[PDB]
Amino acid sequence: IKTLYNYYSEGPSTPIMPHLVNRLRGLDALAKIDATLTKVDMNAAYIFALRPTFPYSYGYKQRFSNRRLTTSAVCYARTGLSSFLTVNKTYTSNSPLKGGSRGWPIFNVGVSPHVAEPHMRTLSPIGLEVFSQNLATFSKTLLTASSKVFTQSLYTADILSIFGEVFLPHVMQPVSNYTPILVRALLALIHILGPGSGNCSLSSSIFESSIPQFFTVSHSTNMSNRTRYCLHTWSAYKDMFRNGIPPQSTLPPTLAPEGSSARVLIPAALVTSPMFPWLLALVSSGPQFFLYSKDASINTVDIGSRGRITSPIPDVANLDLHRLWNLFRFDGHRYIDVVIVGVDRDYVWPYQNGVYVHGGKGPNGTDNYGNADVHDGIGTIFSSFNDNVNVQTSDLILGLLTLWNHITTTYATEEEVTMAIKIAAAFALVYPVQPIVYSGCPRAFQSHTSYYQPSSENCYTTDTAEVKSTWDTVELSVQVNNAMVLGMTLPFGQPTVSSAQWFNNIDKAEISMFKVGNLPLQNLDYLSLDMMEFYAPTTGQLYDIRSDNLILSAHRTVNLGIGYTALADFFAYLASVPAQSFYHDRMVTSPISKQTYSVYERFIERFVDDFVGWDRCDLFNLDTLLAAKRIAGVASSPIPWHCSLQRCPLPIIMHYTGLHFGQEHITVRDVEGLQQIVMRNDQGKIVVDALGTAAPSRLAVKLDWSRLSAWYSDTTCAIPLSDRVMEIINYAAIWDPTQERRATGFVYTYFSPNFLSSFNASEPIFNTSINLTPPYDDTTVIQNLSMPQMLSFDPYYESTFYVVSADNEWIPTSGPAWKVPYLENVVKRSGRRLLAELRIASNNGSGDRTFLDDV
Amino acid sequence: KTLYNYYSEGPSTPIMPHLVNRLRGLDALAKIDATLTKVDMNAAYIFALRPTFPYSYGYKQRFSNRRLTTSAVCYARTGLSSFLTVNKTYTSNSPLKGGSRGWPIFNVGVSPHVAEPHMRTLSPIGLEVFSQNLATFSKTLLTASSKVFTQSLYTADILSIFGEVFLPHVMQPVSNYTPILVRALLALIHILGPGSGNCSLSSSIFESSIPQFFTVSHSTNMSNRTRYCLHTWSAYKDMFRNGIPPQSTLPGSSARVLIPAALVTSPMFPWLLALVSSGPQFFLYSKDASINTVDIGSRGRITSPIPDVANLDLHRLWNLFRFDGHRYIDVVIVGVDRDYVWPYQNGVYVHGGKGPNGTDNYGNADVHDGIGTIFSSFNDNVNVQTSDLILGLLTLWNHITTTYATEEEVTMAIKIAAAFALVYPVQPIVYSGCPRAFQSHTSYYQPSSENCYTTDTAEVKSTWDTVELSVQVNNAMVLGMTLPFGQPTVSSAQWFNNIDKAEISMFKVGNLPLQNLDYLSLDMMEFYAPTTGQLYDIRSDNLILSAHRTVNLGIGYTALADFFAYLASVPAQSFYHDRMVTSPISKQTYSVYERFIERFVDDFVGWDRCDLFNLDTLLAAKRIAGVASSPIPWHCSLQRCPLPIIMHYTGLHFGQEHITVRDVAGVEGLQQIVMRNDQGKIVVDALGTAAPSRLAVKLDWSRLSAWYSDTTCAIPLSDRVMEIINYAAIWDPTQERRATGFVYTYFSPNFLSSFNASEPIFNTSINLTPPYDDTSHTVIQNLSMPQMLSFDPYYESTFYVVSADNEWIPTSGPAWKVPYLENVVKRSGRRLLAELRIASNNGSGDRTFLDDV
Repeated sequence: IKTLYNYYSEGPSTPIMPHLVNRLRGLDALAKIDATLTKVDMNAAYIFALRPTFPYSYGYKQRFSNRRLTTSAVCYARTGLSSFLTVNKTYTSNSPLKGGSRGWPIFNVGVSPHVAEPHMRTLSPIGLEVFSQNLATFSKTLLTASSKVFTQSLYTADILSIFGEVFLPHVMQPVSNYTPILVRALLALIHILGPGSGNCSLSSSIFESSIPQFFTVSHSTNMSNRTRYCLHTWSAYKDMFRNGIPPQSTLPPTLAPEGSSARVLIPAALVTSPMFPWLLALVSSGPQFFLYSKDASINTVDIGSRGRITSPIPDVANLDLHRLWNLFRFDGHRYIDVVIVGVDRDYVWPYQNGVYVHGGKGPNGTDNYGNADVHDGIGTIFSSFNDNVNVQTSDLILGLLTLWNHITTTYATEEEVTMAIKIAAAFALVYPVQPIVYSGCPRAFQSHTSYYQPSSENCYTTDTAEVKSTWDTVELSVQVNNAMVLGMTLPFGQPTVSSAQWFNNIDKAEISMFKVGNLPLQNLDYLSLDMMEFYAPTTGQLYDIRSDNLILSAHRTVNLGIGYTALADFFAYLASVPAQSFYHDRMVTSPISKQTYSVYERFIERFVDDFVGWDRCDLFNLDTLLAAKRIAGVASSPIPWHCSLQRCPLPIIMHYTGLHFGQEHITVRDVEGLQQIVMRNDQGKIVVDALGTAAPSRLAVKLDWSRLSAWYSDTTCAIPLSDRVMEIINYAAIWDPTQERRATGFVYTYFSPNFLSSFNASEPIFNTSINLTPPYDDTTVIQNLSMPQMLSFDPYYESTFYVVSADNEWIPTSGPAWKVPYLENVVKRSGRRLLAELRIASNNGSGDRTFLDDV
Repeated sequence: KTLYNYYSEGPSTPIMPHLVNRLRGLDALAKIDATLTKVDMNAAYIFALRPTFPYSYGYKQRFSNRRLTTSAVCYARTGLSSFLTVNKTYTSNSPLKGGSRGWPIFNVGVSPHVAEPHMRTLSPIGLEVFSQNLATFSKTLLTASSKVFTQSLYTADILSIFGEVFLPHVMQPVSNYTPILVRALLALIHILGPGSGNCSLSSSIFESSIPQFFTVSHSTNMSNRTRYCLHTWSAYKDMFRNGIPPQSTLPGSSARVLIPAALVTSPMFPWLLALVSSGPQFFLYSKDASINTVDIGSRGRITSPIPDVANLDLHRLWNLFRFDGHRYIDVVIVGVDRDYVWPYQNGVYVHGGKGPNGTDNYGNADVHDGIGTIFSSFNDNVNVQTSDLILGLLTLWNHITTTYATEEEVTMAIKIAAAFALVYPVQPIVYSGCPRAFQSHTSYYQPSSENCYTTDTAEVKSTWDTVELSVQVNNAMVLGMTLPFGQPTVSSAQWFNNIDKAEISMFKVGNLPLQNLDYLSLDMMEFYAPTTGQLYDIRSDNLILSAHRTVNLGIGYTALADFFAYLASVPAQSFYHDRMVTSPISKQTYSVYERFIERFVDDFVGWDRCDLFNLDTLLAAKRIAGVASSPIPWHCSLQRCPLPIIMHYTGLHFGQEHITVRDVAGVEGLQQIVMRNDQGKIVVDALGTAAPSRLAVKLDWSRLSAWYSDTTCAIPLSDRVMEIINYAAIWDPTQERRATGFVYTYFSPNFLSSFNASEPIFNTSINLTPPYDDTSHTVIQNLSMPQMLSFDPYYESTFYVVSADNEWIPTSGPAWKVPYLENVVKRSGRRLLAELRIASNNGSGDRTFLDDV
């Protein structure tokens, strides 16, 4: 019903969570009906689904402008790493590379103790007859559905015996649930293709030109979450349970799934389906193999601060492009008995040569193989997943596209798909460490500060064609590499303490006992029973084109993940959670990190229960936050803790929350909100004597959300590019009476000039011909999308600080006297407009203002 | 309404709605009687692409017994019909008379906006597939419904192969065809050439008529070619697993078109591969420029072919544009055998068709670079008659409009194509200088001229034409050419000394939406029901009538753009080569010109403004190296169409009723202008009148007309002294030296001699010299817009029209030759002849007997 115009028109209400949850629900409903996913080209629908763009119009104002020509244009934010660039496995030489990490994080996911609640189902005509067999004394009239017309089918009497023997609970209580496998499918697709903005390294300059078309499969025993597979025919599998119960028996049915010792019944006609290898995955533990880009030279690109696109990044030779598939670890079933039904004693395993099914064809012409060999990993079978296998993107996703097409149409309901989308949105994206730039303090307060010099943190760029921003002063050493590797976050802000490292000729992984989350297991009994047509199908359709296709679903989960990130950033600027509380040294710099985590988890736990509907501890935990280690020789930058956990720019946060930061909140004219701040020294001489305005309290913002809009554009200044001196320092400072040295500056989480140059294109494609130059460029500002300073510098203590004038001739209530940014969301992507800001002199005569004043 | 109603009404205070409604009404009056296209192709071309705009003019003086012109009739035309350059084999470095050393390339990119597709109804096969995939099945491995599970979901065992391929479009039947109609209109207009017949930088070279023979040419460096891959349906199916993907892959294969074998042999097919590709894959020239080019003298003498025409090439406007379309196209051809022979080029083998040496089932899918490799009608050196090169375009337009398209798409295509329809040269401007009495109060004292270039030597050249076409001057004049909305170019091409080179910049002049070939394949494979009967406009199914509509719309666009530039006070020097180096005021004027254009485009065209007009090419000027700007004040507005066309499209009135006689008795309406020196001595103390402000013109539109009567003088031909300078000057308080003269835009005596013909045909027998009048032999004409009412785009100040010696009182009215104009309704003789042939004496038989419908 509602549209983007209605959402952009309205702002926050005093109950935020009842407002934010409803807004996110409406945004998801809008994401459902958006087209542009079926008729469009293949690698344009994929790029629109997985790399959504958020339009916005920037602009800044000045005090005394005389014929100032500005450009009103539209940019497109986008955030999230689409892949990860590391050094290749055969580098050696122990030398830094321009954008090549020595290792990558591993967001390991455990097994949930909670079980997804199954919903009712109805039996097939054959299933109802099994129910009659189990419910009544035997009679020949009970056998009503079985037949022998079709040979070796799912409708004879031996299938009836199977159903009555190993699936009695499901005959008595027909029930199923499919959200775990759907979650794993969504995560697999998203991680293989890569969501986000196209940035594919720890440096904000290297991007990914487009979605890759060719992958390579790599095997690594040391750092693979592999699971064991056994292959049997139904006859041999049943025969192995005759002379007692062997150890690790999968014979008894399962109602609450347990990690190890699972089994699945696979009909012979469905083994050959391309969906079978992906169905054995998405329920097993992963990743059993690593997926790389075939070529990192024709896919990775470099973006300059001014918008110059250089295709071959300096060190293409010694770099690998890991997909997000390799940055995630999932725990599923560790041992699976694949039992094939409707198969004689010469089956022959179709996929991998040298693999023999127990009870099938033997090695050399023999029949009824008598060995139940256990295969470690899904790569030992399913020849498509062997080592060094080059696959096209269509020949790898197709089976997935098949699997999702069947379950969502024949096996699962819409509620399961919605729950799967909501759960998978929690692990959808990976964000790099948050960079910040402290502006310093005015020279007037040089003697009243502990943080005088400007500084920067986590500001890393690798482009060398254009001018490098002075804020970016990060050199990729081993210690800095590890410190930033321990700094990536998930949509809810959870870090990871598990890492991997593959170089020289050695692969080594450190997986901690603490996990970033947990996922439910898929009950393989439901899968097996559905796959033998024991349950009645939910729908008679054949295609999911008109209802919840894989690409639209994945687009929905990516949208929900970006919404989770934006709302988490908003909650960070609701509980006064500093950015530095999520760095590598978060556990030793200050003991207030736990206090901040308390309020942050209070916000998150209320959001998850009100919107997601799943157990909160499975999606967010403090286990990885509290298990920080700190590298060693990495020192914290001298920056006060005054900025929140901003991971996505301000326009995305305003889109997902309704925050308004237009030019109506910038004061130009003027009754007494001012206060004179007086300070004397030991000689009794006044040394400050400056006007100031009190920063608003969170209660005041709660009762009036325009106070937060006015707080922005009062402490916000455009970030300079060539010099480390801001135009806000010359006029204003932060005065905190409770501090020993009461003056400070502004922290301003800072993305990049290259990153924002990547925002110019409406679609995340950058090869050579895309024009990333700023619109109507004339002449040194890096754009401010940073969220205002926190209204409180303590998670629990409420105290009032001030914005204090620094020169003499600036009155803080007369409006800011620098380059003051303003933002808008904008639905319709318009073109560049050359506007002029002038003085009003009562003789202002322009043709447009004279003749185009009708409307 | 008629032209008599529009010529009797003027502009109103709400001026954008007035102008837009007037333009819509004038569009409603563009009828060329399509029956004519079946009897007189050449007359239809002339009437469609070269509108006439008849007008009446006269001069009026006050105290002379001399008899001057009073009610003469002329016919005003705008635009370049073709371009004249040096030939590819020209080796020498000496300049040639009228031959440029390179032409601009108005490069157009791909619009990010996609034209919105409207609903379509499925054909019985499409409806079968739709009701098929919508049916409820029960999977079960016994039957084939289970094949979507046991086999990939892109299976063709439940649907057909075509149903599987077109499943997404069967689920959502939509289509849109304006991207191809825009290119068809542009192709026709650029091949034939619209406008006045002027075909060079010089205003004396003209095209004799619309050309009848073209020559193709190939250039590896300059052509914007695309790659084609030809297959058969059976061979195209076997490339993939067993069926072809619903969405085409990345690598050519960027686009795919399905053509039944019965439609390949149609003449529309080569023009269908074009108009969706990127162009121009080949260049078009006039066959022999020695017979289609004439030189027009000052008095009207049409001479022998161009003095150095043996070293010149007559480029068509086709060569002056660059479009970005699909770069890779798969031509599939469905319903053909394994012995299929490509019927358009020898040596071209279709994949799965006939092989090289009489073989069958050709196994290679060869990639052909450029539409010139296939379609031997577009080969390197091919002489093509006009009719058989335009027949394919006509058939394509008729078929698409009457089968696949709707009226809204055709109208949108016309309006979009009108923006790229015409090419204009640099604006020439004169400067009268200043009266001698103000010699010590001026910075621009000497009279001068800019971009005034003529090459005829048969008659006497006007004193205002002083341009010597050197290399730097050639480059500066080339970089001043503009589109109807005023967009110049920074790209160029040069084919000299057998060396061809194109400089294409990243800043385009505009964008056009891409054409979705999936809709094309669906319509041509009869999966959509044809849209027959959804064309309520009788001119939308021809092409020539449609092209006439877009040509008229483009002339209206440029007239309204000039009028907006006057309204927004945009100097004519903001569109030269040195627009960015001279003074930042150019961008300040752009900041209002953009608002005017954006309002007009958002109120009339309905398309995105950024596709039709940006400031990108304006803001990327190069200024050349050694061309110095003439000492002329920036008092002349941007103008490319003469005054009569401007007042035709806008409704302005400039008759003789606005000239005052007024024996002066009192002091009403006069001001005293004083300049005192350091010691307090008065040095000027002159009489003056206050120039009207734009606010007063908004509340009273007649004030502008009287303004035109107060500052306009007829331009002399053989002397650089304008009689207005003998009586009056401009006093600008915001100038350091406040005294200044008058500028005006000056076209040429030859360009106005070309206006003496009712139709743009000049070979030898046309008499362009006006007999019994002889006034034009000394005074040329003044077809310029009046002086700009403001010399500052942002702040309004009052300047004055001041007297030179106080003998002449400004209130008493002008003492010089005052021109007056009027729009007249006057059809041409050939137009009336065609009307008689197609309406009065039309027998036919399909209208006498097939009239019951």
